[PDB]
Amino acid sequence: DVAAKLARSLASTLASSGVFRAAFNSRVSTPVAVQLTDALVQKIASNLGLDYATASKLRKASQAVSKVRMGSDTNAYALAISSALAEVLSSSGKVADANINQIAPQLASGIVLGVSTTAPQFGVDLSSINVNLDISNVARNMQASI
Repeated sequence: DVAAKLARSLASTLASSGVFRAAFNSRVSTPVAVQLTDALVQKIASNLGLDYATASKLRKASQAVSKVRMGSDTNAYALAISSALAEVLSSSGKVADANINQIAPQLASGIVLGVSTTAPQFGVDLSSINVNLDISNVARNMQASI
């Protein structure tokens, strides 16, 4: 399915992002990871211009993150978030084979930007990362993943 392809490629791309790895890793506590994901899905909806109903379903990513055990690696969080988002977007008619190559990098870029605009609310320091460059790299990393 498109959802499986989208989830797998997005997860690999997120795990390659310096911003994403700084926020989601073996040290983040679950309450923080969930609250960060809550804030993040609001940015995803704005960064992708999603309608109100689909936007409401994005919170499934927060529920998925809540089930990840603390101490799990970046890729565990990437997979939890990506599977939830891919399922929502496919089941809501926002992605198909005809446009997955467009949606996938747009979604990954919107997530990296969203994390960069929310992680400092939880004390995550991104000062050592060029966020502009990390977003710039999403396309090449997605090519590698997809």
